[PDB]
Amino acid sequence: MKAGIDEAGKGCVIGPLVVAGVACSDEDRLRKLGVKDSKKLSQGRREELAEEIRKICRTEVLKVSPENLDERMAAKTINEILKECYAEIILRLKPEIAYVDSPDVIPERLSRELEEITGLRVVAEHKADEKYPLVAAASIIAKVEREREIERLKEKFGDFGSGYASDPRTREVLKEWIASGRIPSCVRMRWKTVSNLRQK
Repeated sequence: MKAGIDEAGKGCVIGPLVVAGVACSDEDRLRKLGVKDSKKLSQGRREELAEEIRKICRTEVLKVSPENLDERMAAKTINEILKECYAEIILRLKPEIAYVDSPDVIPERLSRELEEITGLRVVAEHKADEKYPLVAAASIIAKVEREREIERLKEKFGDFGSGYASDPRTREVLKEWIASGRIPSCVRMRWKTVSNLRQK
């Protein structure tokens, strides 16, 4: 079959990196679920859509915790760590051709390095979920998995916002946490935002 791979949370300061792959025997059946315009859906509707996808397609999810992200980022960039996860998922699914989202606008390099690593056919593109149903589906699975984790974390540490440096709420909560000198484990320490916040 063919497969789509994508991720959720690459740019967050809080929470895990989630990478998912989706492989379907009936791509038309996948399209009927409306994966193409899944972006307008709510967290609840998207979660239901994720379940429908798992019912008709093989799915593989990989999660990297903040702790592990911090460990690996000493020797690698986040994008390379992503490529690592991508190849792992592609190797689980062993598809005929794998379509993957490219962090960089220019995809050629990632495609090469991935084909080199996997020894499989790989087509990468920036914002691939907006061009390939399989990728749109993989994107949905990753987001839902990420959100489930985020919600789990909020029950424990309170509402820290979305987890991205954008959210005013996230930055505010992030500042007090650092100030207290007792930062929750879900915060990515090797993240620029955090570094800068601590430096001052």
